[PDB]
This record gives sequence, structure tokens and C-alpha cells, in this order.
Amino acid sequence: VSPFHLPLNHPTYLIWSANTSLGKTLVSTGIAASFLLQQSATKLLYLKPIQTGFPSDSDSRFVFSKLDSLSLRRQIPISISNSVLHSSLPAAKSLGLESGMCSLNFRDEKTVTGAPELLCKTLYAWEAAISPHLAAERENATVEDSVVLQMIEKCLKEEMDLLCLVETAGGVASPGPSGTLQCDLYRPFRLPGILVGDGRLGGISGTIAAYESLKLRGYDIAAVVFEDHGLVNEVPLTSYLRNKVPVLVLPPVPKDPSDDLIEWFVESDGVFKALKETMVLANLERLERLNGMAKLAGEVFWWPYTQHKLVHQETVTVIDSRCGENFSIYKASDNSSLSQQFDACASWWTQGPDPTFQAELAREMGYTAARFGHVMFPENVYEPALKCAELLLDGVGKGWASRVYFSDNGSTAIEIALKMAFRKFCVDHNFIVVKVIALRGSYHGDTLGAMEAQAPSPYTGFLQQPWYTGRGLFLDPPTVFLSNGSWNISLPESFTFTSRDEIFDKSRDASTLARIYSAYLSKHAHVGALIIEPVIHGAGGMHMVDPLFQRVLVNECRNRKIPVIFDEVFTGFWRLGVETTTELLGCKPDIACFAKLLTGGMVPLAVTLATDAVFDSFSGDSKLKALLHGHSYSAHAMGCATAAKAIQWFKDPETNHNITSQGKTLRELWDEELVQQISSHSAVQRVVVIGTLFALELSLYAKSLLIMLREDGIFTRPLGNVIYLMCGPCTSPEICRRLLTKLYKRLGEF
Amino acid sequence: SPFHLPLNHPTYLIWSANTSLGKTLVSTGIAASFLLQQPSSSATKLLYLKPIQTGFPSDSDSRFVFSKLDSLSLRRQIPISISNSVLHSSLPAAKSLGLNVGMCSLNFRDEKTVTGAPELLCKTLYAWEAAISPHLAAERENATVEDSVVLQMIEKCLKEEMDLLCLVETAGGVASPGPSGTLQCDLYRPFRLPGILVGDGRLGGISGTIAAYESLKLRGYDIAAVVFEDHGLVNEVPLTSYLRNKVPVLVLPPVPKDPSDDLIEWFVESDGVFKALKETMVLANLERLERLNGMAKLAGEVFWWPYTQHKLVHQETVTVIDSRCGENFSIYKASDNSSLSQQFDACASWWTQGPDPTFQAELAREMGYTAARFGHVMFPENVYEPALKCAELLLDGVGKGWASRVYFSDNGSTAIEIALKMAFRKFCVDHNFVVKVIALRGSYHGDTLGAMEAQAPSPYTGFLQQPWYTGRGLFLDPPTVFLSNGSWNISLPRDEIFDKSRDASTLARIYSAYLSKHAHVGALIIEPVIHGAGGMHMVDPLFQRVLVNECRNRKIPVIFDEVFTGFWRLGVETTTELLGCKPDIACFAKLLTGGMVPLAVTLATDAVFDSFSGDSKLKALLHGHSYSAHAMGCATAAKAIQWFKDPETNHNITSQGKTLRELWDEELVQQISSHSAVQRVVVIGTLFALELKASLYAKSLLIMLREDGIFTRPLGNVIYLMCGPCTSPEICRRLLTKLYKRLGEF
Ligand SMILES: *Cc1c(COP(=O)(O)O)cnc(C)c1O
Ligand SMILES: *Cc1c(COP(=O)(O)O)cnc(C)c1O
Repeated sequence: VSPFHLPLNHPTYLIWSANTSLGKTLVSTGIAASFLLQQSATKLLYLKPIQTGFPSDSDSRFVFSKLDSLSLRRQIPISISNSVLHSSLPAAKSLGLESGMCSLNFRDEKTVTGAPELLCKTLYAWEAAISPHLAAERENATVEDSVVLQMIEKCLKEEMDLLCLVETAGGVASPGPSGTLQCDLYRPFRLPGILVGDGRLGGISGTIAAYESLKLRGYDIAAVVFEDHGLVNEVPLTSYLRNKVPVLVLPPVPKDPSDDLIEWFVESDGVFKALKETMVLANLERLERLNGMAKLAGEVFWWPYTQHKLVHQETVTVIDSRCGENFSIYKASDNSSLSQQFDACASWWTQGPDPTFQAELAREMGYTAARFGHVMFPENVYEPALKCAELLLDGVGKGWASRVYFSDNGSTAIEIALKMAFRKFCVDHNFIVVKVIALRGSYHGDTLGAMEAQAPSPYTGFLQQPWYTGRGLFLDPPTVFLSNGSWNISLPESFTFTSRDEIFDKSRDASTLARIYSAYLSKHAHVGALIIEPVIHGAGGMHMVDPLFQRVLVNECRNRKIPVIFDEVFTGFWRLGVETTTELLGCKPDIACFAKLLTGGMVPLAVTLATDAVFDSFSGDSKLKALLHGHSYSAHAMGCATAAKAIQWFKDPETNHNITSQGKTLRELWDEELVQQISSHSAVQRVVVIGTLFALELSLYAKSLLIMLREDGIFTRPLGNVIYLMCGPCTSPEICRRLLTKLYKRLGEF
Repeated sequence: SPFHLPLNHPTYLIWSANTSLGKTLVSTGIAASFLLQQPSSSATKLLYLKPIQTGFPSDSDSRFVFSKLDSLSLRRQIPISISNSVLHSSLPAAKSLGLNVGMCSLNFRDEKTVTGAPELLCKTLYAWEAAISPHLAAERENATVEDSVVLQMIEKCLKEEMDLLCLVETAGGVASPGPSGTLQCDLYRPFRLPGILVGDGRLGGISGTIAAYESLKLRGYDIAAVVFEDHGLVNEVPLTSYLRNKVPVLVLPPVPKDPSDDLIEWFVESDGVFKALKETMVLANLERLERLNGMAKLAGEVFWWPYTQHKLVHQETVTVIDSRCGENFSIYKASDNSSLSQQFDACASWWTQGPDPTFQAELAREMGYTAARFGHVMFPENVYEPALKCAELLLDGVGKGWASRVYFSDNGSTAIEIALKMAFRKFCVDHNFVVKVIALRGSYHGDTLGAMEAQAPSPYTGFLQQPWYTGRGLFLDPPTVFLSNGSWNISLPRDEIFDKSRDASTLARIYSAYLSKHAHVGALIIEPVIHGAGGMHMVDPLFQRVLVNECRNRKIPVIFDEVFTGFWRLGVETTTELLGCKPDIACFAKLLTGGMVPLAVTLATDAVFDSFSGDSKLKALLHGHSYSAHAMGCATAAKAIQWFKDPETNHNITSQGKTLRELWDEELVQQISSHSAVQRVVVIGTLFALELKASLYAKSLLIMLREDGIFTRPLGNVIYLMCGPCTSPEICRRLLTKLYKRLGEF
């Protein structure tokens, strides 16, 4: 349910394995001995989260017993304890002794006060020596992934010189109890690890492949280690890793099964010291980097949209990774800790993926890099660009669009749209100084051309954009807001809904306002293009524009033969609970732009969809009547495959549980009860809520709130007096509800 | 040379998660299912290739398939021809065969022929005696084979045979070193054959199966089916679930454990699973050909391409690209016998192109990992590793002795506009404050309106192409440099050219006067050394060095547009080395990411930065895009920057001087310069261009070069070949030879 805090003061490593029977428990045992036996407050925390084959086999007990033996051999006293916390029923009967689980009281503890401490813990145990996923259901005893991660998070905090080993169960891709592959299960924590390879044969292959399936889940591996079989397996391994990761070779394990193994551990102390130090150096080097990243960023970056004179080192957020909707954020100020923070600005409104879907995309992207890299677009065809165009045409552009034009970002797509619109215009009306018509407050990107479509303001003065001119007729939009339980309208200095759905309703078009609008609008340098930001003015302050007003404006502009541009860079692809705002405005454009969420938040890519007619206006025999706009990476396979995936994933009820019965809409994500309350709060002007967006309007008092929300594990950037939480199309309502609860609690604390 | 693989008939690799999984049993089952049929078509053929084979001759998968099919032919009562060949083996292998003998070719063959019957054709290409790893056997038995030799051998076998099905059985796991030490999966990559994966029913087998699959996927391969042997663990359920049932998982019954069992009845018990597996791979090929065969047409109906007049493009000129491997497109043609073939990307895809096959594969993982670790992570006031690493590499290389700040954008166009805004500030602060830039007519700086304003009026700026253009600059005409008939000459409007001594010379004074002799000019913007889009004209560096010094003397900010030249395009990391002067502002993109993904930087001086400092959040630089500093591009550029730069990874970097070596053959160059149709040749770094004296004549040449496996887009009368920073001179030489040959044929 909630965000984790992982202490980073002490190193904690996963013990991964290419397969089973490679030595994994032997490796934990060697690390521990190397660390506990030297010449006080020294502690090795050994966790075997999942354990099958219990109780006849028990890696906790193995480590436990083997260290007791080594402590005598090496003549260095230590304390030791082994615990097992839970097991299925059949496991607990084997010892003599819910979700189908049993708690246990099982502990051994040969204590020796003041001596280095060994602390072994098995968290959950089953009986059959099979994959955890089979045991879970055969013994009708299971554990949820988050429960497993909470259990471990609890153990870590409970203990934090110090070292922690978390031993996996099976290969890197073995299903855990719930069927979730082991490598996806531990991903939220993103712990560094070591991989126990295979010295055998086919072992080079199995080792490289396990390593790759880890890498491609975002993990770091401090060392690969394996058991000598006389094949010199280490040479191809070291070469593949370009010797950036050390490969350690343990001597052959005795084959005689009655072997205590004591002398082998002694023979191997060298390799185990080396392995222990590598994971000690690796952590130290990682902390030194983390601890210097804020400062160095302040000296080396020039950030967009930030007045550097004002940013002080303490406000530079250090992000170490992301897992779905959560940043993993480093704080030195704590006990040096990585913790989760919900990305509530959705990172410049790009954000979409689930943890599940993030992992999926990563492979889809790896594969696309390896198959295509970047491949020249003009006059060419390759699969991911073709697939993407087909998905765009058959969804977002279903009943109007017939051509797809690729660019790099929202800004380029918009400029491409402006050029197309002015042609369909200078061809129907034969052609001249051209201006657009827009709604003051709409935002359309930062390149000069997209800048000209925005109304004069401070952001357009001579200092911010020297070549600005303001090439448009900017009308002031009526807006819609939610206050004290009901949706109102707020007309411009010129000029109560039951529910939010009434607003978007077709019957509303025959009403009074529709006439009042048609006149005020009709009543208005040649206007050669209509450009709107459908339903919502994003950058402008999360104002919901009256859809009726824009539906009417569109129909007017088309009646007078003016091309209509829908700027859906912000709204497109489930941001607002639909694939296209076309569905909400009830009218179609001639031109439309998409980006941001098009790639599901992973990589830049922009499309400008066009009508068959808009296209024809660029047809002729002169290569000069063509559209001469293009960038080097236009239609890059990377972004295209990524968009082709995201489009289908966001859309499919199988993969996106937020998708409804009808397939055309997201279920309501933000709690109705809370939404009322936050809007009826003596500090809120208005609330705008729809799809994945929740915003409110109230200076300082807002920056107070943010400081407070950061404390709750919610990162968010304010739009002046507008505070917004924005999730992804796949984010669960339970997550959103928690967001609103935290906002509401902090909101009363003034 | 470039390969041509027939695609008329399906050819699949047989990959394995490990060894001892059944691999040879799977080939054997496919072949039986395919050869033993009711049609008994005389022209039915299964080509079985075991390219690499160790443990020879006591074990021999060719012989296994061979013998086991003979057996099944009797059992199933359907006659067939069969033959087993071994083409090469180490010495120790050949002695084991008696043959009274560091590779050598054997005549060894057995061929129980039965005319008119379905044909089995088994071929082992290279064999080692020792039952050890191929990379170990190769050196222990002083007998090796180059990767390209192995691929040529296979290409030769395929052409020699192409109803029909072809199985190529791997040796070991997907990542087992081949004879040369190259991992098996990287070895077959250039061919990019589809395949099936033989998984592991055992235990740890789900893990090993997923991981083998993933190391395949992450080398760009497609897998039609996963198949494995039942061990009672129901391994197939997690597998099917991970693949979201988009790839079928087939489960064979347990193989008999008794070692003397001839397995005949198991193959019979398994015919169901083997039919299924044979159909899946026959259908995956059919579905792949249907797609391929409809891509050009559909592209014509669905795309709106940049820079192309659609009325003129016909279906027949739409190039179908199926993949790329380093510098080579793999291009589909139905006009052939439906064939995938290699074409050198000589336009470097809009001048973005860099990676080696080796480096392409490397970047792919680097990117997979970055997607999985970061996705996209909010930039302003934040820090994450790949962006920090990238900025450090930029500052310490490309901006070493002048730059102190790095600003991220999406492409060249956005970087340039960002640069323009920065320059006008350092200007409107030194001179206290209508602003125009000063540029060289012909320089190109991107297609967004602001970058458009820095380009001199032309047809591409008329009211139809850009309605809001204005031409906000003073455009001077550049002196150029060309190579003609063996010598470099100047055209007023090779090491000697870039030399510092040349600055004290005549021209330097003549230049200093004309430029000094020239609405407020508030920024200098050049495309250093080469005007790319403009026609691959080399601008006299002395002329630009002088212009820069002139503009700095009058307190005008200098912008270097290095989006095209940056990062080894022209044989150096920065044209700063070549011009011998430093900017205040510079833009990078295209090759910055090593040709993989968009990303742009605008490097700035400490001073240019300071002009945006104050207490008002309005004096800040208010330009930014949603994906600014995306971890994807950043990690990718952080890699590329180091890889292109390092003699260890880039063999074109000369080991002692740590610069790029010369790539374009001396002779062939003069020969094209001497040619009479050629006006000029410009050559430097990874670039070779020429202008003809007559554009039909250029389009004629391209048609002809495509025929030679060289794809390239013309700049009117300028024809250019452009390789990557890592491309071998041997490859380049071949390019020049083909251009020269076609150049005489007029
Ligand atoms: C973000 C946005 C753009 C521009 O996108 P970038 O990729 O940041 O240039 C244009 N229009 C709208 C409505 C947007 O939200
Ligand atoms: C390609 C290029 C640009 C612009 O790059 P895009 O990413 O295509 O916008 C700017 N200047 C020069 C010299 C270039 O070559």
C-alpha cells in the first residue's frame, strides 16, 4: 500500500544464481565467514526470504551451522542465531508443530556476548523441493509480493561493521510463490547484488544470460563468482564484462557428500576476502557518488525553467531510479536512505507506466535498439514505424485522420501542424500575412513557431523570446471548475451543472450558451488556422475549458474554411481518461498533435496527424510544394516501437486494469468522497478532476504544502497557485486515494 | 562483402538454453514431421546444417539426424533420400576418421539416395575432435574459423538450395563462445534469422529458458516457439504467462532414460508436438512474408514523409528495411526471389550514423538497462546518473577549454534555438538592453521557425514553405575549399588549409577587412568547417577563425553549430581543434547519441550563463521540453562519447595520437578528383562527397549504386558516401571502388 524506506548506511546485497546447485548457499556462507572472522559491533544479517524443501533443507541452518564450525577452526568466537518466521502447514507438521501460512517460534541461538554477530532468518518456507510457485499452491499457502518486501524492509530497519545478504531462491527468473519471477519481485527495492555463475559447461552461456536478465531489469552486479571445473570459464566471462565487473573463481568443491567442507572454505578464504571486499568497495563507491551528486549538478547543469541563483544544494533532489510511478530518492540528511516518492507531476506530464509495464517496455526497447538502432525515414518503411502509424490511425485518429507525420517533440509537431494548416488555407482561399486564432492561456511548446501561437505575457517579453511577435487573435476562454460539491462555469470579462458529464453532453449544444458563444465568436492579417488545447489548458494552470465553447469554435472555423488543429500533446493517450479528446469534444479536427504520453513516458517522439485533404494541398510535381520540415531522428524505431507498445497496453483491459467495460474510458481513479471534501475546503478556489488528473487552486502557502507533501512521499511541482497530483493511466485508485488523503490532511494543517 | 539471403523458403536457427536439453532431438522431430507426409512430394526438402560441431567424430548431430530419419522412414513406411556431409574439421578430428593426415576440407559423405522421394540433406560445416567448448577446441587443436567465413559458408549453402525447409542447429547455449570466442548469438546476428528456443523442463529450467530467450530478444532476434521436454513440473505455465501467450510453448513427453533405447517410439509418441512445432514455424514465416510484401504499399498510404513530394514517389521506390546491423541495412526485395540483402547506409541516415555491429549490440543493453532503471525522470532541479555522466563527458571533451554549463534539449533545432536565446542575452547585457544574427549563406541550422531565421532567404523560405519566416540576419557568402585533379584549391565568392601559419598570410588580412566592413547583430552562428545540408561545401577554416575573432572583438557571442560535425563525423571530437578557436556557445546532437536516439545539448560559457542570473524567475532561461535530459538519450550519449573516443573500442582512433585515422583511400580519391564529370571532391573524417558538372545523371548513379548494395540520398548535384566513426577503411575502400566503377560507366 505504502512507500518504502531502505537504510543505505550499510551494504545489502542480493545473492542471485544462474541456476540451482551452483553453490549459492556456499557463497553466502563464505561471505559471512570472511566478514565475521577477523583480528565487536560487527554483524552479518543473513536473510533467505523464500525457502522450499523445508525443513529437510534450510539454507539459514546451513549458514548458521557452517559458521559455528568455522568459528572453531579459525579460533574466533561469535554469536549465532537461526530463525524461521513462517511456513506452510505441511512444513510445520514436519517440525512436529491464514493466507495458508503458519507462524513459527523456531529459533536456535548459540549466543556469545560482545562477539561478532550472525543473524540468520528464513522468512517464508514450504515443504516441496520444487519451484516456489508450485509449492505455494500445492500446500495451499501463499504470500503476496508486497508482503514479502514489507517483511524484508522491516528486517532491514530492525538492524540498521554491518553487512546484509539476501539469498534468492532459484535462478534470476524463477517464479516466486505468487508466480512473479524472482527478478521482478525484488525490483522495487533495486538492491545491488552478486551473481553466482556456472563453471561447468554451457555455464558461460547460463551465466551471461542470467546476468543479462538482471541488467535488463535495471540491477547492478558487483561481482560474478563461480566454482572451478577446469574449463577456464572465467576468460569469456571477463571479456564479455570488459573487466568492469570482477569474476572470482572458487576452487572445486569436494564431491564426497559426507564432506564437512570446512577445509574448502579455508582453501577459499582468498576468493572470499576478494568477494567480500568488492561488495564493500562497490557500496562505498556508490555512496560517494550519491553524496556528491546534488552539489555537482548545481555546478554542471543548466536546468530548463529554473532560476539558478535561487536553487540551493539542499533542494536538488537525487533520483537513483524509478519503479513505475515511484521515484527512488536518496537522502543523506536521513540515515542515508533510499525512499519512494510518488511522481505527482508525472515528470512534465509524460508519465504512465506501472512497474509491470516499465519492465515490459525496457525489453521491447532493448530489442528495438538491437534490431534497428536508427534507420533513415524518408521514402522508407520499417516495422515499428508502420505499426505505430497504423495504431495511431485506427485509434487516436480513427474517423478523420489518414496521414501520420513524425517529429521529435510537441513543439516540432505543433510547428509542423501550423505549416500544414496554412497550406490548406492558402489553397482554399488562393494564395498575405497569416495569423492563427487561439484561446489565451493555451500552451503549445517553446520553439519560436509554437511560441507565436501563445498570447502575449511576461513569458513573451523581449528578454525571454527576442523574436516573438504574437501572430494570432487570442480570445479569452470560459472555464469550468468544481467548488463546494458542484461544477460551475466562469465566463470571461466579456460574457451550475448537476454533474461533470452534463458539461460534455451533446444536448448542451442546443442550449443558450451555444448561441451566445456562436455570436461572440462569429463576430471576430488573415486568420488561417484554429489551434486549441482540448478540454484542459495544461501549462496555463490546469483550467478546464468549456467543451461546448470549443466545439462551437471548431464548427465555426470549419464553416469559414479554416483548418482546425487539436493540440493533444498533453491530453492524448489516457491522460484525461480517454484516448483522444475527440471523444469528449464530439467534433473532429483537420490536424492534431501527439507526444508526451504517446511513448508511455519513456522516450521523446511526436506525431502530427492530418486529414487526406490537408495532405493533398502539398501534392504537385515540384519537390518545392512538398512539406520541407524534418529532423534527423524523425520516426526513430526506438520511439515508434515504444509508442506502438504503449498505445496497445494503455488500451487493453487485460494489461490496463483501469480500462472499463466499454473499452473507451478509464474508470474513476480519484475517490469521490475525498474529491467533494477537498473542493469544499475553506482554502480551495476550484478543483479540476478528470482521468488521471487532480488539481486545485488556492504563493508561499502552496510551497508550504509541497514541503509537507514531500514529507509524505509525494513529489510535485506547483503551477503558481495551482497544485496538482497527476498519476499514470494504469495507476490504481487505491494509490490515488492515498494521495488525496495525504493532500487533505496537510490541507487542513494550513 | 554484402550478403543476399533467399527468403522464399523458411530458415530457422535451433537455439538452446543449455546443453543436453534435446536440441538434436528437436531438429530430428521437425525434419521427420516435414519429410514424412502424404503428398510425398518429390520436391520436398529439409536442409539440415550444423555449422559448428565439437566432440567430432564420436558425436555428430548431422549423423544423428541422418540416421534417425532413416529409421523413421521405415517405421512410417514412407521412403526418402538422405545424405550426411562433413566439410571441414581440425587435424585431430580428421585423424580420428582414419583419413591419414589449420582447418582442412573433407570429402566425407554417406548418401542413401532414393530418387523422387523427399530429400534430407545434412551438413556439418566445421568440426573439432575434442569434446569441449568451441572456443577452447579451436585453440587446443590449432584450427580456427573466422565468423564471417562461417557466415559465408552458410550463405553459400542456402543459395545452393533455394516444399523446402532449413534448420541451422547452434552449438551450446545462446551465449556460448563460438570458435573465435564470439558468443554464438552475436555471430549469427548479421543474418538475423528467426529461430526457436529449446527450453528446460527440469527445474531452474524456467529461469534458464526465460533468460536464454531474453538474451536472444535483446540481440534483435524473433523466436517462433519455445519447446521443451516434460519433467512433471508444469514448467510451461510460467513460460506461457511470461510470453503472454504471444509465442507458443510446446511440451514434448519425457524422453526414455534407458541409454540403449533407440527413441523411435518417442518420436512417434511426439509426432503431435512436432507437427505443431513444424506448423508454427512454417506459419511464422508465411505471416512474416505477408507483412513484408505489403509494407511498401501501406507505407505509401499511411505515412507522410519529411522532405518528400508524395505525388512523385511510387510503390517501387519505397525501400523496405527489416533491420540494421552496424552500418548495413537489411533490405527486403520481392522482385528477386524474395530476398533480404545488405545495403550500406551511405547517407548515414540523415547523418546520424555511427555504430559498428559490435557497438550496436552493446548500446542495446545499455539502453535496455537504462529504460528499466530510469524510464524518464523529471529534470529541472534534479540529478540522476546518466545525465550527470553525460554532462561530465561533454564538459571534459567536446567543451574542454571553454565550456562550463550543459543545457539539454530534444534535437538540433531546439538546441540551436536555445543557443540563440542565450547569445542575445549575453549581447543585451554587455550592450545594455531589434536583433539579427550574422551567418554564412548556405549554413543550415534546423527546421523550427527560430532556427529557420538563421538561414539565408531561398526557395525553402518562400511564403509556401514557411509562412512566418522573416530572415533575421546578415548573410555573408563563404569562401569554400575543394579537391580537384589531385590538388586542393580555394573558391572565393589538406592539412595546410587548417594550419595556424595560414592566419598571418595574405587572405587573413583580406578577410579581416571585408568582414570588419560590415537591426543589431547580436550573435555569430556558423556551421564549422562544413556546410552539410548546403551541399557538403567545406568552408575555409581560416575565414571562420577570422570571423570568430572579429565577432568576439566586438563583444558578439559566437555559436558553433556542431550538430553535424560533433563526435568524429569529421575525424575529430570537435571542430574546435580544426578551427583553432573557441566559441561562447555550441550545439550538439545527431552523432551525440551514436545514431540510436534523439538528444541535443547546447554547451555554454560560464559568462553566457551568468547573464541569466538574478533573483527574478523571469530572468531565467524559460525554454524546455517535456523529455529534456531523458535518461535514455543521456546514458546512450555517455556510452557513445566514451566508445568513439577509446582506441580499445574504436580501432579507427589512432593508438598513439588518439585521433581518428584517415578512412578514404588516397588513390581512389585523386581518381574521382581527376575524373572529368567531377567538379569537386570534399573528403575528411567519415565523409566523402563530390559534385557533378545533370542531376538525372546523379539519380542514374544512385540506381547503379543501389545495385552494388549502397543506399544513398543525393543533395541535388552532390553525391556523398558517409560512414560511421568506427567503420573500417576496408569497407570504405570498397565503397570508393564501386563509386569509381559506376562513375566511368557514365
Ligand atoms: C508539452 C506540450 C507541448 C510541447 O511538448 P514538448 O515535447 O515539451 O515540446 C505542446 N502542447 C501541449 C498542450 C503540451 O502540453
Ligand atoms: C541536423 C542539423 C541541425 C538540426 O538537427 P535536427 O535534430 O535534425 O533538428 C542543426 N544544425 C546542423 C548543422 C545540422 O546538421
